[PDB]
Amino acid sequence: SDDLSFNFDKFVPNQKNIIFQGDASVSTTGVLQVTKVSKPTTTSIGRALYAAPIQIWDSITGKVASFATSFSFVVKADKSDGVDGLAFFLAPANSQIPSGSSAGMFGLFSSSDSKSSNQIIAVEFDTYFGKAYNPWDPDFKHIGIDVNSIKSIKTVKWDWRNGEVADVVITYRAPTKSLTVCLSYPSDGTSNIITASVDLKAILPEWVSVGFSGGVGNAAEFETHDVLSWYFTSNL
Amino acid sequence: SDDLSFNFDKFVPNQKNIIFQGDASVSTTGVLQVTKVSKPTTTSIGRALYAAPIQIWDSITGKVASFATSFSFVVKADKSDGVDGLAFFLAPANSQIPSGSSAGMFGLFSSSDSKSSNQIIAVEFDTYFGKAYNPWDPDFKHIGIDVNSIKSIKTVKWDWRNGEVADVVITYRAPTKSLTVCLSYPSDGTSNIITASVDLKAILPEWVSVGFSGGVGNAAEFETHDVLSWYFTSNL
Amino acid sequence: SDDLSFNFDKFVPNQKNIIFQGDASVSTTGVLQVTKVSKPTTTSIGRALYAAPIQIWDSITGKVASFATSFSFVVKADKSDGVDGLAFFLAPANSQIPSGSSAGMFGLFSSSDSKSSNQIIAVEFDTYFGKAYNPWDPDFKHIGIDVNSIKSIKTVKWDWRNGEVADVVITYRAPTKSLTVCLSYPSDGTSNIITASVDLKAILPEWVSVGFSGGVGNAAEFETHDVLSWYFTSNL
Amino acid sequence: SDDLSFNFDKFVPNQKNIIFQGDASVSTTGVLQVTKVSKPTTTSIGRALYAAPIQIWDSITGKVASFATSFSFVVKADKSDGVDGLAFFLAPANSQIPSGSSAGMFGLFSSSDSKSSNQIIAVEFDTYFGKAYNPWDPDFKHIGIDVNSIKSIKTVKWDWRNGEVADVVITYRAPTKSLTVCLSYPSDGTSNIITASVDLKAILPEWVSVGFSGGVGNAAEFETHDVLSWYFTSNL
Ligand SMILES: CC(=O)N[C@@H]1[C@@H](O)[C@H](O[C@@H]2O[C@H](CO)[C@@H](O)[C@H](O)[C@H]2NC(C)=O)[C@@H](CO)O[C@H]1O
Ligand SMILES: CC(=O)N[C@@H]1[C@@H](O)[C@H](O[C@@H]2O[C@H](CO)[C@@H](O)[C@H](O)[C@H]2NC(C)=O)[C@@H](CO)O[C@H]1O
Ligand SMILES: CC(=O)N[C@@H]1[C@@H](O)[C@H](O[C@H]2O[C@H](CO)[C@@H](O)[C@H](O)[C@H]2NC(C)=O)[C@@H](CO)O[C@H]1O
Ligand SMILES: CC(=O)N[C@@H]1[C@@H](O)[C@H](O[C@H]2O[C@H](CO)[C@@H](O)[C@H](O)[C@H]2NC(C)=O)[C@@H](CO)O[C@H]1O
Ligand SMILES: *[C@@H]1O[C@H](CO)[C@@H](O)[C@H](O)[C@H]1NC(C)=O
Ligand SMILES: *[C@@H]1O[C@H](CO)[C@@H](O)[C@H](O)[C@H]1NC(C)=O
Ligand SMILES: [Ca+2]
Ligand SMILES: [Ca+2]
Ligand SMILES: [Ca+2]
Ligand SMILES: [Ca+2]
Ligand SMILES: [Mn+2]
Ligand SMILES: [Mn+2]
Ligand SMILES: [Mn+2]
Ligand SMILES: [Mn+2]
Repeated sequence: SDDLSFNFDKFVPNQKNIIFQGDASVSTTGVLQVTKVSKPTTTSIGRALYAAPIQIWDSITGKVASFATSFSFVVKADKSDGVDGLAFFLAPANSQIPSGSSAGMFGLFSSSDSKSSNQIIAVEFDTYFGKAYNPWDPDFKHIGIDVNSIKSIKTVKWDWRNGEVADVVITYRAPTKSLTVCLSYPSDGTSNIITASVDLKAILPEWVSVGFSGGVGNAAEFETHDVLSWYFTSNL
Repeated sequence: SDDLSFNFDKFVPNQKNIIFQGDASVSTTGVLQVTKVSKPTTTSIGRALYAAPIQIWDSITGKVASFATSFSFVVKADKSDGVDGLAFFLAPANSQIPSGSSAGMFGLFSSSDSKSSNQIIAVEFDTYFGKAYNPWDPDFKHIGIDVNSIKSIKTVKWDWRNGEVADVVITYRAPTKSLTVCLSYPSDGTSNIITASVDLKAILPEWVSVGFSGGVGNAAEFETHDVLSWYFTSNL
Repeated sequence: SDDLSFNFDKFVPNQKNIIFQGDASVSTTGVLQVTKVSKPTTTSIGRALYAAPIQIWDSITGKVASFATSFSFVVKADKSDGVDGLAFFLAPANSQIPSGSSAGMFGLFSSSDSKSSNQIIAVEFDTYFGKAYNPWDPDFKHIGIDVNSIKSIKTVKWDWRNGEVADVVITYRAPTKSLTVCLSYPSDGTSNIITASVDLKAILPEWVSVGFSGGVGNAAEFETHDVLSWYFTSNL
Repeated sequence: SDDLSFNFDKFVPNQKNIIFQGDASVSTTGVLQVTKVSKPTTTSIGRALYAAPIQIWDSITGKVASFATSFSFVVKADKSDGVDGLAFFLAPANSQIPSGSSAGMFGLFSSSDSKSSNQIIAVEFDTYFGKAYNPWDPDFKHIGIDVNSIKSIKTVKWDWRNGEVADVVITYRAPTKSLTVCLSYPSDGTSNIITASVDLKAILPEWVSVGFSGGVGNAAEFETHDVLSWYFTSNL
């Protein structure tokens, strides 16, 4: 079998194999709310990571791991629009929420620069793209591949369906250094896709930590960032 | 673990766990050529299926299986255009090539009707769409979900890259009856996607056979239909 | 993931991915009776194999596969003693029941010789050891590793529990060429174990077929040979 | 797939997904030495656990997980005899080495009582059985199932082979509450086995931590406690 493999059909409150950072928590209905869901609605940032670090590449052998993750999430806005987005990410083992972060940086970045020191690769599901506060984002809700910077290296228009459940399948094929995000809404057949080339060895350290993150930088334009299920498998 | 799961990193000549029908064969370089690759180029039809049938649904319990398959293929044309296409499919256990078939029907259909008797669900990678011989096809190279008929129930434009390797990931989520085709070319980031609702129970019998098929209805506009690797997992 | 992997929690009547030979069949309660269970009791021989052949070793690369199988069975005798036994085995792809076989040879051997041509490796659960008809067997009910001959190369006393369910775990570690049979009765903690060195490459052809077999050479001393569940995984 | 599954073909020095307690460490040759290997030989105690906790049972649903673990170890003594032993165990999530422990208690127990508070289930590979310091142990080197107490609830004679590699397969079948230890030495076919009934729900809390432990209570009778590989899979 492969190096690592784990499935979560549902989450349980205060799960021991998940590290909660920020407002991230799991409701009694079994859903992981990376973003605080409360009345009244409050400004929030949260991240949830699998407790054990993953060896993503080996310095001794030069081998890079190929992984695949599948998960289902929901983003429900009270209004027609919402903020700020959700993100699946790989960061250095036991990464802490960068000091002075913000909802628009999904708790992954301290600023809008492209510093190789960040050592972060993430797939963002950006719901907010306004240029007043997010000048880097394009003119629409998007799915983006982020490498060491919140300014995605490649994006694609996200046909977001308010309150609808999305099935995401992300694959990473080490041999060809390609990353493929595969999103689809089973309710109405709406689906989006994006692929990009990335060399993990050249960006992340050997041992990383995987998980999700998100934010809400304005309680006025509230929306949830609930992940329902999560499958992950990696292999060197 | 799941009911069934098999991986083929490469194929071997005259593989014992694969049923070859038509011109389907595997070259000494380890690639499954569902379509005959010869000099001079000849009209051809072929299908390759995994030897053991799969229980796709249970009449006793009403449960429907959820499956996922991943594979990589190449379609190389001598000219700029080619024929006829490739297809991944589920057919009744040990299905034979329908009598009087043709390249445009990928060896899966006897005619252009929508007969529930065909009991075939397939994902086509149609390279030929000319209305003179394929009146059902749209005005472009496409990826299509076929249900009991060669006239796809839903299609999407296929941004085919001649000679380039494509990575396909198809998923079937029984609970939501949705099928998602996820194609991408690692070489240039080009990717396509399609989702559709289908109830396997309502179309195929309990025991099916899975595999690939394709054809070339005109030696003049030759192209290969080579599948390089195949991963398959099913579960009730 | 690995080359092959399949799980059967229960069997269904006339399962399509299992090849039935002899009196082998599956009752409506979901159990695979390799031996005929009828009133009145009749002399019988049966074998059940997984439909697809398995590549156990590669001539091109010299690599040998490591496999592991787990299953649960029951052997119920009307009297205190019973015949003839059960066997898990690896034989050439799509092997037929040897002409002129007998219950004591579990439908795997034509005679009592050690012919390398048999190309059979099997784990027997011998219930009958009488020297009048089975001169090769030791003085007790045994578990035996059979290589090209019904005269086991190594045996161990089997503490058979009439009607009780046995959990067997067999492992094959290619690197060290060792085979380990691990049997245990959850009801009363009774357990037996045996290990032996065997080189698959030196005995079986590249493509084999796996399954079970058994017999009853005397309806007077009847017993069942029912296998309840089966897990199998192989990898090159 | 199952809830959790991880394979370690070899260990790397200062592995990030393993928690080292005591003298436990991993040499540059890639082997996990739970016991300190130094010149001169020194008194030692160590434990290594997988970083993420495992949900072994669910209070919400009453379901108990079934697990299986496979590993290979070596115990090499300079003399003909050695101390003290090795142990595979399940303890409360992130358990610390009990205060005032000793080599004979493999770093799992504070005393020789049977306190349900210990919440520990372990499989011991006891090399030392002298009654002067280990009055609970039987008159031979043994494999034992320990439940909340170092006084095994069931043991079996261990035919230890000095310096030889042992392949262990432990299985836990929740439905029948049975635990089966399956040990074998591929070098000379020597093998041992033990089964016992245990209800995890009645002993451990929902979230446990798994790993190995061992000790050496006398530098004079030194031996290694090296684990070479580890496979683990659990499922609710
Ligand atoms: C050069 C030429 O015009 N060749 C003709 C073929 O195109 C034509 O057959 C059809 O080829 C199509 C494209 O490959 C297929 O979609 C179609 O299935 C196939 N038709 C059949 C019956 O095989 C044939 C037949 O009219 O004539 C050739 O001359
Ligand atoms: C050579 C000698 O007699 N050394 C003594 C130790 O044997 C003895 O300690 C005990 O060693 C046993 C065997 O390794 C262990 O089972 C036992 O746990 C351990 N006892 C403790 C408290 O560590 C020690 C202690 O009496 O004295 C040494 O002199
Ligand atoms: C109603 C309103 O204008 N609220 C302001 C809020 O938008 C604004 O900034 C934040 O909100 C956007 C969208 O959610 C995020 O992309 C930004 O990250 C976030 N900025 C920061 C620093 O959190 C704040 C701050 O200017 O002011 C609110 O009044
Ligand atoms: C009651 C009795 O003596 N029946 C005889 C039967 O035992 C005997 O042989 C067979 O039975 C043994 C035990 O089941 C098997 O191990 C042998 O394989 C099997 N022999 C053959 C050729 O099937 C038969 C044949 O001598 O005679 C019965 O009368
Ligand atoms: C179409 O295929 C089916 C199955 O082989 C066959 O019964 C039918 O007659 C075929 N049509 C023609 C025209 O042969
Ligand atoms: C035994 O271990 C427990 C847990 O560390 C501790 O509370 C207890 O006091 C220990 N016994 C002694 C004598 O220290
Ligand atoms: Ca944004
Ligand atoms: Ca066409
Ligand atoms: Ca016999
Ligand atoms: Ca001891
Ligand atoms: Mn963005
Ligand atoms: Mn078409
Ligand atoms: Mn025998
Ligand atoms: Mn002991």
